[PDB]
Amino acid sequence: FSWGNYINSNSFIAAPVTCFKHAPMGTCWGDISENVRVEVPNTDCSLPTKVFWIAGIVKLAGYNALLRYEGFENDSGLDFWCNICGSDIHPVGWCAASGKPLVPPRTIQHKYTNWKAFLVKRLTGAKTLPPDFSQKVSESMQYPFKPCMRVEVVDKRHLCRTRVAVVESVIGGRLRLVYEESEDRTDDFWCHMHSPLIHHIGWSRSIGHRFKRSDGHFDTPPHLFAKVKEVDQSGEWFKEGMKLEAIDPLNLSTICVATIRKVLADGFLMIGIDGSDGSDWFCYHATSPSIFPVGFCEINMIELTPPRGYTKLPFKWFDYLRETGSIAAPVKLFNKDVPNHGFRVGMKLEAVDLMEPRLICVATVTRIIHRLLRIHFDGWEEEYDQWVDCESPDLYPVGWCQLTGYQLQPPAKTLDSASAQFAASALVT
Ligand code: NA
Repeated sequence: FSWGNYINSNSFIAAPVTCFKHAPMGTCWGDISENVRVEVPNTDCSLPTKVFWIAGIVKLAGYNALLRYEGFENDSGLDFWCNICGSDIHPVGWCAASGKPLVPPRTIQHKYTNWKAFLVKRLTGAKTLPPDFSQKVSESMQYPFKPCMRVEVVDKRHLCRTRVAVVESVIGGRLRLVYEESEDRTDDFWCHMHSPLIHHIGWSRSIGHRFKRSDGHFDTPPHLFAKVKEVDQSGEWFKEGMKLEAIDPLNLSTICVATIRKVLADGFLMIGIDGSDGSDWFCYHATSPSIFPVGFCEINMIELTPPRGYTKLPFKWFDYLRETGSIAAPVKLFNKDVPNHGFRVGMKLEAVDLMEPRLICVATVTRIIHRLLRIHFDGWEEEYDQWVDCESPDLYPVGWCQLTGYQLQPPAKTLDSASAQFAASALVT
């Protein structure tokens, strides 16, 4: 499987890197656009040694760039895909700086006679990578989470409690965790290091969350954990028994009828899916975009999943509130920003399968409802589509798996004339 070929064959569009709050280089992507010029190996050569040429970005698909050698003009016949963050991608001037040769592609070697004048007139006023781009890329893939670090995380077999887990490995900022005293040896849980699921040692005791009573393993420094958003300070709050709609943490395809079962400290809530010990309950922060007011699904034309075993169907909230003698959580408690992240229906990305989070897959955004993206797994049925927040750390740009070395599941300031002249000095015909 090749993202470039899939995108070129189908005329697909990819979500830009800047759409992704948590993506490597998200906040250094201003320099990257169509017509940026780079120095890259010239594969259109039969020379003993590796040589380079200039190429321009024809198309960007996340981290992946479709490049055209300079001097091909409109001739797309040798257009090639690369990861723009790859180590063979250099700013213009890198050859002259490094004593490497710029050699015309063989295909166009007689198309121009004065190669130095050609390069000067093409490179003068061009956009290239910043000189530290390479270093920003290397820094974007140093993660402060390390093997042997301990965290608190939900027990996937008993959502109502946490237990301690250890980092086994870190790939692209994703943690492979094993539970301490696990039922098996290894590989129990995958999440992003900025997942809201993981907490400092002491978190559960501190907020009132149930926990399983408890090499070289050490407590993750508390400062490494994602900040929790502050709640509305008015003095009106969630109460036990209030009704709402929530994403089922065991079925990310469904939004369900739900109940506030316990108010914890620091804005955390134990929530139950109605009709399904207290063993079932799962913790959402009050600022979670995975919870919604009564009537959210109906107003936004989303299927609501009714309580397991409830027989007055199709489900009507007015009747269920009266039958159960309960009230809706006030709509004001769920007000939040909808960032302008620039996702559009049809855009391609790499998505975590949240029902099997080890898998990162070829995926499409197929619906947008404020913050909420409907994520489709290309080649699978729509029934397996998942509800995912637009700022989720489980969504990646096209090319993220290639950048970080994670396995991808396939579908089922311009240069001045002195800079141009400097760059062109590396020319060997
Ligand atoms: Na395992």
